[PDB]
Amino acid sequence: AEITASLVKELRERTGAGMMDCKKALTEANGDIELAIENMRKSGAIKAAKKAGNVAADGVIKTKIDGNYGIILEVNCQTDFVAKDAGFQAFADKVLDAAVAGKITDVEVLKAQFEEERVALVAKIGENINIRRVAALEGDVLGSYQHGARIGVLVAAKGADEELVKHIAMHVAASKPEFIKPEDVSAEVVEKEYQVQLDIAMQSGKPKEIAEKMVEGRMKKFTGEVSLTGQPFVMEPSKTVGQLLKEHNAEVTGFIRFEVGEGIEKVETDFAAEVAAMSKQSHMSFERTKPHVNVGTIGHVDHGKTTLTAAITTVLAKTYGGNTSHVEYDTPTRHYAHVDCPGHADYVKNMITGAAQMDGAILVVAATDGPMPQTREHILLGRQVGVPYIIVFLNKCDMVDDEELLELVEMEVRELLSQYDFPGDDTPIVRGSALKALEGDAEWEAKILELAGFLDSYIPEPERAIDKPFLLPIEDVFSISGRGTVVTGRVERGIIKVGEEVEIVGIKETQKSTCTGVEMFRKLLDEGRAGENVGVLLRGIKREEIERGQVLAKPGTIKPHTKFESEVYILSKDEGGRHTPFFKGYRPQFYFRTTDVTGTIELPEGVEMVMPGDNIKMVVTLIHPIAMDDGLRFAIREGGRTVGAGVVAKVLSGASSRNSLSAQLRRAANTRIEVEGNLALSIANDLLLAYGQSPFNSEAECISFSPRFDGTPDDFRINYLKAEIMSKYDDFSLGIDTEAVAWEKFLAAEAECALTNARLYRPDYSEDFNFSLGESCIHMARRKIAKLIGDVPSVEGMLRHCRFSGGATTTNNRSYGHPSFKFALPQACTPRALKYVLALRASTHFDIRISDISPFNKAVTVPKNSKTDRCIAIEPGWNMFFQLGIGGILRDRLRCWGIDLNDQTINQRRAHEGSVTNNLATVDLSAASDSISLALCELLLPPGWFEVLMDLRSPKGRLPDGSVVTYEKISSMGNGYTFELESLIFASLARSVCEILDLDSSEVTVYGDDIILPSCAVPALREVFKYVGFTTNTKKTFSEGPFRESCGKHYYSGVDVTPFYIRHRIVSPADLILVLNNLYRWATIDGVWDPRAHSVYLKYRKLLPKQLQRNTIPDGYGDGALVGSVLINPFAKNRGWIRYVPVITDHTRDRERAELGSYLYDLFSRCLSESNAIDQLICRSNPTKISRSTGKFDIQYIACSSR
RNA sequence: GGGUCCA
RNA sequence: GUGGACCCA
Ligand SMILES: [Ca+2]
Ligand SMILES: [Ca+2]
Repeated sequence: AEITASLVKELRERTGAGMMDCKKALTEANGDIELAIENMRKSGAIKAAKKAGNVAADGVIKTKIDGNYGIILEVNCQTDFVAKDAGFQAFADKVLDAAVAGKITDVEVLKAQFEEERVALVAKIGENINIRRVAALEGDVLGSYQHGARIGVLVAAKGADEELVKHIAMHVAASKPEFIKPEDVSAEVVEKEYQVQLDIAMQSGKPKEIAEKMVEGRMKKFTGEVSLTGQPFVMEPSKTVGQLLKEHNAEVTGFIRFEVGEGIEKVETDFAAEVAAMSKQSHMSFERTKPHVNVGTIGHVDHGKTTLTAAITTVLAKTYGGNTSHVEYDTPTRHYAHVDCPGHADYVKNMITGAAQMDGAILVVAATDGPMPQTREHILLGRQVGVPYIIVFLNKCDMVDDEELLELVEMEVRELLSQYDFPGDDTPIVRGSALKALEGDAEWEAKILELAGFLDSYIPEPERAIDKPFLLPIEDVFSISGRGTVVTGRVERGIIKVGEEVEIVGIKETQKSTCTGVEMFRKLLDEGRAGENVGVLLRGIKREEIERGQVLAKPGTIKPHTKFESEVYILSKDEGGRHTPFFKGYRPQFYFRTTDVTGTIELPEGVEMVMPGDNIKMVVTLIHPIAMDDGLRFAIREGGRTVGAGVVAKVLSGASSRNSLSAQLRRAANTRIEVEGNLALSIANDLLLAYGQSPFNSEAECISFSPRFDGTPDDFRINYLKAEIMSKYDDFSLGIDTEAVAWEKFLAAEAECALTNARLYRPDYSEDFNFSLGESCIHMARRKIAKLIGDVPSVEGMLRHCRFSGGATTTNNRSYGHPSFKFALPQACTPRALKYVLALRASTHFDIRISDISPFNKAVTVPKNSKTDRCIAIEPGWNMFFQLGIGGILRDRLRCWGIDLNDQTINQRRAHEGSVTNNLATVDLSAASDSISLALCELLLPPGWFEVLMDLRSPKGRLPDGSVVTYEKISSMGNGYTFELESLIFASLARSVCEILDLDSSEVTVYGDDIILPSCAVPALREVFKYVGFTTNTKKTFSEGPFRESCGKHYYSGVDVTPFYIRHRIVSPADLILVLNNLYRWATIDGVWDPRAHSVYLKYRKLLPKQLQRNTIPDGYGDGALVGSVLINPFAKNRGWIRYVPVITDHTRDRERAELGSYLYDLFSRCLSESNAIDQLICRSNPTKISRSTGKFDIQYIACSSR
């Protein structure tokens, strides 16, 4: 100690200056009050001056209204908590009134008039707070809306009332328009932007006034959008602001909007990789049951809470044991996850979103400065969110030469807490240092441990899920013949023993029952423990008195509620939520555990618009009861999509349309478009004409046209469309053609596998002279395969990958194709495969019944081209259960050769690269699946594998033609693994071609028989393929064009030239709407038409029912409606702030489901899943329902979004 | 149930 | 109307 401390808190409470910054300045005035302060005044600017080194990208915005002179101010700081402070408001409420009266529209004027208080402030706070900008709006009737404090707008109108300026101020806050009229545009900005585009599209070789009308149309919609005028009114997006305005009378001279910290770089901040770099700079010189406790550090930005967080880890490592960005560490007794609370809003989001709640906070203030004036906003954050327990660490105590002075800081931080109803008298407060503790100084290393001591004692052990009252969200209800009623779900809390009493509460009059049983797919047990996906048996309750969403809990544990208060976070745009604010009416659906449910909300006191990105307390009244108590998380669901998330805060008490319009559309949908002859052919031909190309003159050409592989990308795109568009059309009369050609083709693939099964058995040329590229490739192939695949199929994979999913089996048919029909009806099963079925049966109590026991499968003919059908095979369904088994273990393995079979997307970018680069080729094989002979599979696969594969295979075929085949091919499509098997066989083969050439095997990528690989291999690969069976289609394999195709995408020199197809005769408005959308998609570039096609589109649009010509949807919403603008759509019944648009569905009649098969299918899936801002967790998978498709259409209303 | 998609 | 992807109702 040096100077008396008692009258230092006097020197301080008069300023707000830091303790030690206030004591060492009283140690140079001899104990002089009014002098010690003056040393500080003229020294506090040496502080605020070394503040330019702190980015100030947070802050607030303000607006004042003097009859009709208005001013908008944006002074920013660098933290959430400061901008919502007591004193920071005071400075900007002040500096906003120096703008009103003394009308200032220069920024430098007040940035100096105040330049004192600004520095006398930061000394008080400690964050770089500069006034950032100001400007005023000169106009007649002007209004100003402010959205919280984050954003403020300024509107100067003319002829509009008290509402009309608020409202168009509210749109401005939402839609941030750069200009006011579609004409307020730098002739240059739109002169460069027209000349930048007028080449772009001329590049592809579009003709002048085509690229021109196209360019122009774009920079029409461009300026339309950025300009207030041509922006859909946000409170009625049917009409623009242009129309909103004029329609009334008025006109706005102009507007202003600032948003806090706009265009402020703000270099990013991590945490884990942040601490690890404070740790490492000094980090050099069984019992899994332990509870998991989340904590968060929350203090002043530079009271070094990043330093205290490091020590907690280097010193808890140096002692005891060993979502995104969150350091964790261990105690002998507990396991801790440590978050940082660097923003108030930001944290609240992560509390609601669920992506990091808190079991105890820890407040980090430095004794050098004591509590910061904004420290109340920290304790406040905790109070609001309700972090139950707050511990305090006093940092940098070494740097204090009087202990009496610490007793004085504690006193402060101890009272501040209790002002916010935190136990501030009995609240643990440690004195220590973080820097020192890193330096290896145990005198201070102890205080870190001490802190850890308090996490282990003060913060209470969070009640293990297992220990709370029983509760299982009902997912689906079955009526099982002689097992009564049964529900399936994941028991979320507690435990249920057989025999116990349960309530089924939720949507109707909370009912009760008693538990008859508990069972999984394998084990049937007598208790369901938390976290387990089970099925619960009930008695004395028909399965029609239970719905999904309902729960099932220990009686009185939980109760059905309708009205509650909450806090929700609304998903921003860039997180795929709304992109349009809502207001008073909002009427979304609330997803609870397992089902949506509708409700109205009521914004709190004084809000009236909400945007994507805002947290918000709101009050929610549901359509009907859900079982709920405080803490229950529920997502906000806007027909299909999640737009918001939110948690129940307090459970309160308990308090458009068009039928003969859907009727009109329904009637039309079911109408039948009708014309003379080949409507499809006609569209194709008029299209060719509209692009300047000789139309087809006979149906014979449509499927016999050869494209030219040169020409600008535009002379080609059409040529290619011309060649491919009609190719797949099943309706061509002109053909001596049949599906007998499909069989003949089938019969050849066999003659093929014949030769190659013999060829591949006889590698004894004569002597040892000559060597075959073929022979060696299968030799290299073999080894790669075996090192990748393994000895033989694990069971770990085998069982976790076997499933039913599909359609027709040998004993089921398309109608009974759904997996639950494979569980209900006994399934055939080849002899060789019987053991696996038994093995399955041997590991489950449920009857696994095998019907027939034959080696036979059914070959059939699905329509395809108009020149050939497709041959397929329907496998014995118990075979197919396991074929999908291994097919999925293969798919999974195949990912280490970087082949990823659920993403033809990677196989189609390389499609496109190879098309500019000309180094990758794309290969096409003809009948692939039909050519993979047994000989080949054996030679390449482990014998281990080649057996399971032999087992699971169907070996003989039975045809429609009554007869029989013994398969030469190891397998054909239809089989549950034939597709990965080709992938594997093909990839391996190709990589071995690569290795033989010093080529990089990384360059082989494969999907089915869509092979991509370095262009120089192709001739080797070709020669290999010829040898081992496969027959390579030169016409469609491209190792040198400007053109490559792969996985449905086609490219010419980087330009997308993928066409569209008219497969069937066009006859429904449904059918035609389709073609018109494929035409639309193929000739639009961001809603802007190529003139030449827009013509042919427009023409044919007229063939549809009037109502249906104007009923339009956005893209990515299917083909139940013409894609166009959904704001022009006159049927777009907006309803509760969310646009519902009607679309044509395929009308279906509901059908009886197989309760047991549906129920096994249910349990077998929960099994399957166990042995194998992001918040989708709150969204399960659907109850099995069945429906026969009828030939009629229906109209379904669905939810859409403006863009 | 719908559409692309490799067979 | 088998088998796979993927967006969609
Ligand atoms: Ca092919
Ligand atoms: Ca291909």
